[PDB]
Amino acid sequence: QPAVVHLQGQGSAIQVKNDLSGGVLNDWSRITMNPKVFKLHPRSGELEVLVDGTYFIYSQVEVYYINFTDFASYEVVVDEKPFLQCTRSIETGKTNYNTCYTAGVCLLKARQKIAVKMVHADISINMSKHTTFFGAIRLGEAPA
Amino acid sequence: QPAVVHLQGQGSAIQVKNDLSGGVLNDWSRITMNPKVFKLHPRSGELEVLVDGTYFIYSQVEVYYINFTDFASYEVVVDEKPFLQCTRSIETGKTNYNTCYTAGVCLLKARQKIAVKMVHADISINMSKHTTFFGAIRLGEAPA
Amino acid sequence: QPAVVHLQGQGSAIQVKNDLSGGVLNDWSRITMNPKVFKLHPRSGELEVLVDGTYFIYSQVEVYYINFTDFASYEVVVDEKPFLQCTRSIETGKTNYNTCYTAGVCLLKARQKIAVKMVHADISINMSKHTTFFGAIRLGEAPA
Repeated sequence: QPAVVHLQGQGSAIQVKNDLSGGVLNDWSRITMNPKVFKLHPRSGELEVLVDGTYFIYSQVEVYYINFTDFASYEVVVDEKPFLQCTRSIETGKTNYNTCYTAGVCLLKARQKIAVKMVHADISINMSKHTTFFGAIRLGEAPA
Repeated sequence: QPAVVHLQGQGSAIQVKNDLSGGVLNDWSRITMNPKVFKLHPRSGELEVLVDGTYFIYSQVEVYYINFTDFASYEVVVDEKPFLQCTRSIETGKTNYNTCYTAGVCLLKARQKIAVKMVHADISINMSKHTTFFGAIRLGEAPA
Repeated sequence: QPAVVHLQGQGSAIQVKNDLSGGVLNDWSRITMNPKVFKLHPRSGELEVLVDGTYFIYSQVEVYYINFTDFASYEVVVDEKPFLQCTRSIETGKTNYNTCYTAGVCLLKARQKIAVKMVHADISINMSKHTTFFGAIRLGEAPA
């Protein structure tokens, strides 16, 4: 029954201000991704669901440097509307590796799109397949 | 089959010492809440389960200021007894936004009550819609 | 009929370099564990899945002290191969209580073994019941 996706970070570091259009993480390896339910659009990094349902959504992003903000943040967005937000305060002036995890449950319709959108700042991300990832579980049907 | 709830903050900044009673968070907005399985008590901030089951419980609290103690903390308590505990270090004297997430699975009986309880410290929290939340998934029936 | 396990930390403080073999946490307390899906090997600290299936795995580790290196990290490993990694950067000098949570979904074959592996460093962990725990949900069957 339950279909899943666990997207892993791939490629080198992402320097958010230069390397992301509007902050959407967009280099995802699709190891496990059940295609009956989940479609990754690689260019945009948007994770589309192909079926109505109850979905548990989760993400983790590893930040390793902040230039002059003391604040790394990202939103888990659904059709561009914020659903979850993760914030961490990290001192600048030194390498400070921190994984930033959030998660939660919602109802989705078919063709809705989830993304992990960084808040635009002078931030550096480590795109290691183990510290940065983005996943979901179709738990079952949505009520009605 | 699985039934779910996701409660979100709805108000401004809460000063844990002066704005809550015994640390319990209570201004929850029901975005989604299956009424056959979950009941919110808006006054006590308790989330009641109406049927036995295997429950995944999660919570995220955005702490943005601390004073006279460098240790922000909360417990996810079941019938006043701690189940999960989240702790984080944040610098005093300046506003540092930090979301503090935890989650875990347990078996519950009907009428048991879940709540998020801040540590008694001079803590300020941002009860924002996206950064402070409280939720639960009835995965299914509980063993025996 | 969902099968779950939630392991809790049992003893007092733990010094990583001195108290563990290759960083693996093994003082786990079994509360609710399905003894047809999960088997705890208390000695190695491995949680073995006895059946194929789709598993959501989670973990939380309370770090409080780090010496000489400013870096606390741990991996959730499957068959000694990394799956999830969780990092938090704290000041090397002093006490700083921090829960370090990560989680994600995967597909597992019967007899595969999960464990929490700390990085080899002078890290102090608080193995407290409510701040340090290790869990798994068999969501259902695996594809195939």
